[PDB]
Amino acid sequence: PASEQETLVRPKPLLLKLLKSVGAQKDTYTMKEVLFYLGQYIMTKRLYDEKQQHIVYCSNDLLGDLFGVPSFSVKEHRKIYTMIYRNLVVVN
Ligand SMILES: COc1ccc(C2=N[C@@H](c3ccc(Cl)cc3)[C@@H](c3ccc(Cl)cc3)N2C(=O)N2CCNC(=O)C2)c(OC(C)C)c1
Ligand SMILES: [Cl-]
Repeated sequence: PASEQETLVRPKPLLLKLLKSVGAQKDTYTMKEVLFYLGQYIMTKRLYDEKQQHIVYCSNDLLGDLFGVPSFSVKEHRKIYTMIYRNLVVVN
């Protein structure tokens, strides 16, 4: 592959369940794809605050079970990446 910065990942089963609900089923995804799909899952389910759309409340949604937090701001990039990595493996 041309892009040295790309990340290929294999989601854990429950992350795969989430991704399949919003997107295509694949063996391997890229990290940028996973980020995009997670955001669109949030949009599709309206997990954000309508009057503060950069805040997400996900407790007891599948997303909250995966991330292990009840809520987060989309500005919290370290948190979002680290939680995502806790839900997949990077491909060798
Ligand atoms: C002012 O309101 C905003 C501002 C930015 C984001 C956002 N920001 C993008 C983003 C966030 C964090 C990282 Cl680490 C990377 C990208 C991306 C995203 C990706 C993954 C997750 Cl878990 C959540 C959001 N993401 C989005 O998914 N957005 C923005 C672009 N188009 C959309 O339809 C939704 C946003 O997300 C909602 C889904 C809550 C809302
Ligand atoms: Cl994105």
